[PDB]
Amino acid sequence: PLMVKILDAVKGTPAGSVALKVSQKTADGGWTQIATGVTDATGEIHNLITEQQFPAGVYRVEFDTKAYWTNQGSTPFHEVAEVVFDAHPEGHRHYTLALLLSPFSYTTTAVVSSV
Amino acid sequence: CPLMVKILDAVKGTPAGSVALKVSQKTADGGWTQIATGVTDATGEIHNLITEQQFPAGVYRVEFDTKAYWTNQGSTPFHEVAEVVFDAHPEGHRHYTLALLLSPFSYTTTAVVSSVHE
Amino acid sequence: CPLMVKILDAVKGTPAGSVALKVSQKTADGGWTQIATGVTDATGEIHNLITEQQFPAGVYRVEFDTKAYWTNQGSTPFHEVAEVVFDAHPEGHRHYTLALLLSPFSYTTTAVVS
Amino acid sequence: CPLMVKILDAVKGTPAGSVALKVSQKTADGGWTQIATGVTDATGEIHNLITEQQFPAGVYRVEFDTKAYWTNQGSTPFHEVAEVVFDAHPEGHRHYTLALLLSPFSYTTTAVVSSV
Repeated sequence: PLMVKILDAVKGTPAGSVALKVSQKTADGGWTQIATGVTDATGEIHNLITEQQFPAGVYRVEFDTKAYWTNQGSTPFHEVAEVVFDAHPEGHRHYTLALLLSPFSYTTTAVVSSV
Repeated sequence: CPLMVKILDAVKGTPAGSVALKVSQKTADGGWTQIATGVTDATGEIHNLITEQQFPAGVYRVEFDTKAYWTNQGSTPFHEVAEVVFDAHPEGHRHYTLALLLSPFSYTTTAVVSSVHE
Repeated sequence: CPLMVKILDAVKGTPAGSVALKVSQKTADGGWTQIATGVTDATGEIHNLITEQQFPAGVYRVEFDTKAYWTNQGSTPFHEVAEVVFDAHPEGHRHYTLALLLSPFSYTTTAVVS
Repeated sequence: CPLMVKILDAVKGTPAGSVALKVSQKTADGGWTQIATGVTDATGEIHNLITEQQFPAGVYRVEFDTKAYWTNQGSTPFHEVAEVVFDAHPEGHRHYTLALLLSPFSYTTTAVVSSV
C-alpha cells in the first residue's frame, strides 16, 4: 500500500541504496517506527509494509538523502528528506511517494490510487 | 519500447490521463518531422509509441498538450505546451522514460535512461 | 537577513501568502528548540525572520504549514507539512534562501546559499 | 520590466550564471520572430530584456541554452535546450517571471505573474 520511487536528477537513473524509515503518528503527537529499508537499484522498496500495518493515520517517511549524496561524491544541502502525510488506505488505495533528488533540491510528490 | 512517458498531475495526486502528445525528429535541413502521436492512458503512459527502428540517434522533440489538459480540468494554465527536446543515444540498449510532473503554472521534465542505479 | 524564504504557488502562479512557518535549531541532546515563527507576506517572504545572533552554525529545521495553506485555498492536499532540514554555516554573512514551490500533491524545496 | 527570468542551479545551490537565452514571439502564420537575446548575470537574471511596448499579448517562446550551461560545468545534460512557451497577457500591468530550476537530467519551469 506504501511504495516509493526515488530518482536521481543528476544521473537520470533511480537512486539506489537510499535508507529510509516509516513512522506512524501516535495519539500524543509522537512517532512509532513501523518499518525501515533501503531502496534497491530501481529506487524502490518492495513489501515495505503490509495492509494491516498501514491503517488510517499520519505517517512520516524519512529518507537519508545526505548519505546518498555523500556516497555519490557530492555535498548536499538537506540533512534528510521527510515526507509527512495523512493516509486513508480504505480498500484499494495505494500510495506512491515519488522523490526527485538533486544535491540542493528535491521534489516530493504523491500518487494515490482510488478504489 | 525505446521511448516511454510518465505524466503525473500534482494537483490531484494521480497520473495525468488523456494527455495528447506528439513526437518529432529533427531533419537534416534543421526542420522537424512528426513521427508519432499518442494520448496517455489512465496510468499517465503511452505504450508502443515508436519502435527501435524509428528511433536512431538524433534530436527529438516530444510536445505535450498540457494547455488542453488543464483547460479540461477547469483550471487556468500558464504554458501553451510542454516541450522536451533531447539528443537521443539509443545505442547500448538505452531506453528513455520522460517523466513529467504537471501543475497549472509549473512543470518538471526529468529523463530516466536506465531502470537501475550505478 | 541570513535566513530567507520564498514560497510560490504552482497552481496560481503567484507567491504563497500567509503561510505559517517556524524555525527550530537542533540542540546538544538531539532535540529541537523553536527560535522563530512567522507568516509569509503577499510576496511569499518573511523579512527579519531571525538575526545573525540567532543563527550560529548548527542544524536547522524550517517547518511550513502547507496543509492550512491548501485548506484555505479550497484544495485537499497530500502533505501535513513541508519540512526543510539542513546544516547551516552562516558564520560569514552567508545568506540562506529556502525556495519552496507548492502544489496540493507535490512540493519542491531548493536552497540558494550566498 | 514585463519579462524577467530567475535561473537556479540545483546541483550547486546558486543561481545559474552565464545562461544564454533567446525570446521569440509567435507570428500570425505560426512562425517565430526573435525579439531579444541575452545571458544571465551571476544572480541568474537578465535586466531590461524587453520593454512593455515590445511585449503585447501573444504567444512567446523563451529558449534557454541549458546544454551549454551543463557542458561548461563539466556535467552531462539530458536536454538539448529548455523551452518555455506561453501566451502572455500583460494587460493591467501584469509582469512575468520565468523561474527555472536546473539539474543535468531535470528542470522545473514555473511562472510568477505579478501586478508589480
